[PDB]
Amino acid sequence: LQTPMQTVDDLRSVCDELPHSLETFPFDDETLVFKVGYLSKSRMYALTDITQDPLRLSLKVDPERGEELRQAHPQSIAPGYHLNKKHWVTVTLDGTVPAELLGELLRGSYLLVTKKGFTKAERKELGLPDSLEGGSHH
Repeated sequence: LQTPMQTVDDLRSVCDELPHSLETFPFDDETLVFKVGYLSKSRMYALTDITQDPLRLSLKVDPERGEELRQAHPQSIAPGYHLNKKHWVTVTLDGTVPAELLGELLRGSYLLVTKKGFTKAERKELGLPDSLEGGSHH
């Protein structure tokens, strides 16, 4: 099922299922970074500072959709914190944005990165998928 998308454990649970995903802490702080790709070439798709409660989740979004999201949830979705605000938003994980939407945005950020950061040949070699399974049924 849908986790509540409110803890690091919730985020791990989603990212652990995504092919070639890797956790690191490349800063000096407690910023957990999820990257996708080869061990010699991996690209960030989600970040959160694990010492903050509630967590803040940064992720990549199509610019148009980021604009919509920020208008639909202005108190909970901000331009990406210390990130390229053309492509990143930061979502407060306090229960104010539906878990199912959050899950999909997290999977979406991963997909976008595989599309933008890797070529068709790369995605074939490594085996990065065109779409993701384990969408929930309605």
